[PDB]
Amino acid sequence: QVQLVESGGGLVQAGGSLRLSCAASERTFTIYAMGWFRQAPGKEREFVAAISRSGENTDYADSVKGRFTISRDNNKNTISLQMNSLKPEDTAVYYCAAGRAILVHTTKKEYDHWGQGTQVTVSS
Repeated sequence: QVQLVESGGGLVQAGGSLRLSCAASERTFTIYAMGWFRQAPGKEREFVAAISRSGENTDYADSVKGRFTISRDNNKNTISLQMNSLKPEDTAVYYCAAGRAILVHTTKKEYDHWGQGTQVTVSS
């Protein structure tokens, strides 16, 4: 079983950037496809971005395409979310997620493991 730890959230002004990171358990790191989701006030959780086991393939929600970039470090057992041109509607708890994938280049939308979250608040 895998554990997941998000970091890097905080309070930022609209137009700013933030970089989130997610640490995942070392011994199983590369068995899991990984992703980011977020849950804004009053809303269901929303898929944000996904990355394959290999780190070579990615997928994004239309709401963040071009502003957010997901990356993976298979040296250090992390994934990252670079968030640029932030807007108030990006305010949410951001969750890292993991799920087994048979192939190394597959991205997932459904995940069975997720972190406690990191809070992101974008003010104007």
